[PDB]
Amino acid sequence: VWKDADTTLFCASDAKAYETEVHNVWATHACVPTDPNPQEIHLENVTENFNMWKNNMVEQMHEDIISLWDQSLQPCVKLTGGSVIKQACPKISFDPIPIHYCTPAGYVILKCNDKNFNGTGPCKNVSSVQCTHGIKPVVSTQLLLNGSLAEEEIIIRSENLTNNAKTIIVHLNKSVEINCTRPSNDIRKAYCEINGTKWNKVLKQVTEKLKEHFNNKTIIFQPPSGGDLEITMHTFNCRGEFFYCNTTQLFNNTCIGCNGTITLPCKIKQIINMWQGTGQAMYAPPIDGKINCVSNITGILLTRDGGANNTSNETFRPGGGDMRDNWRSELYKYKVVQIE
Ligand SMILES: CN1CCN(C(=O)N2CCC[C@H](C(=O)Nc3ccc(Cl)c(F)c3)C2)CC1
Ligand SMILES: *[C@@H]1O[C@H](CO)[C@@H](O)[C@H](O)[C@H]1NC(C)=O
Ligand SMILES: *[C@@H]1O[C@H](CO)[C@@H](O)[C@H](O)[C@H]1NC(C)=O
Ligand SMILES: *[C@@H]1O[C@H](CO)[C@@H](O)[C@H](O)[C@H]1NC(C)=O
Ligand SMILES: *[C@@H]1O[C@H](CO)[C@@H](O)[C@H](O)[C@H]1NC(C)=O
Ligand SMILES: *[C@@H]1O[C@H](CO)[C@@H](O)[C@H](O)[C@H]1NC(C)=O
Ligand SMILES: *[C@@H]1O[C@H](CO)[C@@H](O)[C@H](O)[C@H]1NC(C)=O
Ligand SMILES: *[C@@H]1O[C@H](CO)[C@@H](O)[C@H](O)[C@H]1NC(C)=O
Ligand SMILES: *[C@@H]1O[C@H](CO)[C@@H](O)[C@H](O)[C@H]1NC(C)=O
Ligand SMILES: *[C@@H]1O[C@H](CO)[C@@H](O)[C@H](O)[C@H]1NC(C)=O
Ligand SMILES: *[C@@H]1O[C@H](CO)[C@@H](O)[C@H](O)[C@H]1NC(C)=O
Ligand SMILES: *[C@@H]1O[C@H](CO)[C@@H](O)[C@H](O)[C@H]1NC(C)=O
Ligand SMILES: *[C@@H]1O[C@H](CO)[C@@H](O)[C@H](O)[C@H]1NC(C)=O
Ligand SMILES: [Cl-]
Ligand SMILES: [Cl-]
Ligand SMILES: [Cl-]
Repeated sequence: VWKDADTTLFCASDAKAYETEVHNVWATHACVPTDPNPQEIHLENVTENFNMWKNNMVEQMHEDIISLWDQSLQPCVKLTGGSVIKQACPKISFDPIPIHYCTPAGYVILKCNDKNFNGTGPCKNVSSVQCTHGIKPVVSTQLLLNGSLAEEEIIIRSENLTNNAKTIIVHLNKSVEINCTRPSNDIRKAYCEINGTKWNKVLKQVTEKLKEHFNNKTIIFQPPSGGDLEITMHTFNCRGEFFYCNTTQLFNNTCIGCNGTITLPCKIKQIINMWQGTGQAMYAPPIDGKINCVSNITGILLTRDGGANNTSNETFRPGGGDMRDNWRSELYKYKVVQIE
């Protein structure tokens, strides 16, 4: 017996001692070691309701990642609303590791094992756990990288598909590799390579799944309509450097003579509109040498256009900005309950 409840969670890592990587340091002092014997209990003939868009676990992970970045990626200057906070900005080692989220004594986490679960409503194959799985806290926009995959069909996640202000999260069932490099000695010029055949097959599957959700209206893809740069381009952190990569060849190279390698131009930016809170951070120029990260695109952040009620189309643009949807894309299958 149990009921929905919220409590202070704790985290669990496989952080290594002596390793200077920032996630390792943070998790070494802020998390416990992984449960070496983690036990799950299937609950026979139990249906439990979940809401991924209203889940306090999301906000707690968010607060954790804010604190991590606050202690690790210190910008040279931070213009944080009139304030000019100055400090050192040594180049650090940066590579996210999996974090587990665990309930204290008296509470438990319920986890949905429905292979079709969209994050909202009833779940029929429920199990009980003490900790989530290892979730890498990957900050990104437009594309979710290095996450899990849907176990069968592509899942569409939204708090309300008919409300165009509510973000759509696409959960892919087959990752697509994005391979990004800034070559060794424009020091801020970089680029990302993606397989065109794989990308366009995945995007065609995505449009047809979307067609299932919008009475077979024609699904159109377009790039963002205004933003700060962090939203209009695919923005991520690779080895401590902030990459901004133009993706109109992803959402506007129709191919729905193009089955080859897509190259997206990129810039490493020093001034950044932060995601942790409104304000500006200025870091230092990129490190010397080859800067490379090979990531899996495992989900997409989308926003549907409004005012197409009286049209036969629905146009979607890549989105992002609020990283709680990033954590939501992995925490969707979890919810905390107080055990009575
Ligand atoms: C709610 N809360 C308020 C303040 N916020 C904001 O004002 N934003 C507007 C400008 C862009 C912001 C962003 O996403 N920055 C970013 C920076 C680095 C990386 Cl690697 C990245 F992937 C993304 C979103 C955040 C949301
Ligand atoms: C429900 O999910 C659990 C967890 O993996 C597993 O036993 C199986 O996939 C499902 N059980 C049944 C009886 O289908
Ligand atoms: C990328 O995807 C492949 C296949 O889906 C998977 O085996 C691999 O673990 C993924 N890479 C990372 C870094 O998660
Ligand atoms: C992914 O899901 C789609 C459904 O939209 C399905 O047609 C496709 O076969 C799936 N791909 C894989 C690799 O399972
Ligand atoms: C998710 O599934 C529930 C129950 O099947 C349904 O009510 C809800 O509309 C679905 N959400 C989406 C976005 O498809
Ligand atoms: C979803 O959005 C539509 C459009 O604004 C609204 O009519 C509907 O009430 C919303 N659903 C819920 C559950 O609030
Ligand atoms: C990624 O891109 C670089 C530069 O084109 C290339 O050397 C490398 O082989 C590519 N693939 C991987 C897996 O790094
Ligand atoms: C992209 O994936 C397809 C299979 O979907 C494969 O035939 C092709 O070789 C891949 N691209 C490259 C550059 O190898
Ligand atoms: C969508 O189109 C398919 C064609 O494969 C058709 O069978 C189905 O009835 C249509 N459904 C809606 C909701 O438009
Ligand atoms: C991305 O590149 C295209 C040219 O291919 C350009 O029209 C567009 O303005 C670029 N995006 C941004 C945000 O500048
Ligand atoms: C892509 O959309 C942009 C608007 O951001 C526009 O500049 C361009 O014409 C479109 N691409 C193609 C290939 O038409
Ligand atoms: C994604 O995971 C790979 C494998 O560990 C890593 O090399 C890459 O840097 C990661 N990408 C990001 C953006 O963290
Ligand atoms: C568009 O239609 C949906 C329901 O089909 C409704 O909830 C929404 O308010 C409408 N928007 C406008 C601007 O008429
Ligand atoms: Cl423990
Ligand atoms: Cl404890
Ligand atoms: Cl933007």
